[PDB]
Amino acid sequence: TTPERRVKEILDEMDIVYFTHHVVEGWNVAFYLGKKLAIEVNGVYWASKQKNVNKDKRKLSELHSKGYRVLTIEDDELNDIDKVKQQIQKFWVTHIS
Amino acid sequence: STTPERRVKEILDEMDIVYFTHHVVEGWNVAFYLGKKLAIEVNGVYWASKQKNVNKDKRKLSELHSKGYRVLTIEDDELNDIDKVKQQIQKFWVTHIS
Repeated sequence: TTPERRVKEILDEMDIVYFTHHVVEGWNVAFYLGKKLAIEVNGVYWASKQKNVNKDKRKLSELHSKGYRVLTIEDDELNDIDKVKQQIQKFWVTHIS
Repeated sequence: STTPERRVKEILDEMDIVYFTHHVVEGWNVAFYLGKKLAIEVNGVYWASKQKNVNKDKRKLSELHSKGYRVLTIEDDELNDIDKVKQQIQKFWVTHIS
């Protein structure tokens, strides 16, 4: 139904464990996979989305500066799950291994 | 800047309400399960990845109800007026949990 729900289902299929809506360095991420690996879900727009480019930008720069690798999945990309699974795959394999 | 589910979570945290996230009750997946057969769902008119299938929503609610479950559905757009969603959740909680 929701982007997060869809990402969760992919993670379960790949048998990947995670903390949901987990706080890291004062920031919120959709899924935390450990070893400073996080997945975020975003999109150009949704009804209750309050735009803030500077905040979103700062968030990534701080996390990255602290050793975090963040994979941001766009809600549109979900209509092509085969590509999303690929992004999650590469992300997990190249960073956890 | 935050997903609808994230925004609902923050509300629950503020009200000091505990939950299972993306929980499955009677074969149906809910965004937040609060126990005592209480759940909160997050939906909306339509978004980027949403596939319209009301025949699964009309079924979900009707079946859960007969099993004793009570589901509060929050539309993504409702979050723009956060106070309205807080009072819904507050009343929902007090109603079935008193």
